[PDB]
Amino acid sequence: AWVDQTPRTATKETGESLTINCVLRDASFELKDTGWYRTKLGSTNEQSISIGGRYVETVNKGSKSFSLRISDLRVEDSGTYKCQAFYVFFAEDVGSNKGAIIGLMVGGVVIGGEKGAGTALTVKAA
Repeated sequence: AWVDQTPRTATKETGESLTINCVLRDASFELKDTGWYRTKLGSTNEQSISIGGRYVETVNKGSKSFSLRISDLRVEDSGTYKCQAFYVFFAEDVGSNKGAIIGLMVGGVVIGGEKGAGTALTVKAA
């Protein structure tokens, strides 16, 4: 499995919008949930993005794809954005274990996460 995140880089004018697309590729498991994150330019810590307002998400579990559209971009939006696909697998299913471990549910079910490679956004001054 891997998550294919596009575009890898983007430059936008202030006021415009950005769509980022992610698809969970080569995965035997289903897309159970999604997450979005960003790291502001000149910062090192990644914060989560709450869906709503300027951030609208579209999820198609059938094709294991998901997208985020960020509207009304400003300079302070510049930074790196990442998506994460969440899923489940059994403790001994080694084929499914290469993602991060998010939790462990009793009954031997592990919660896994695969992140996209990132989108580096530059939004230009007005």
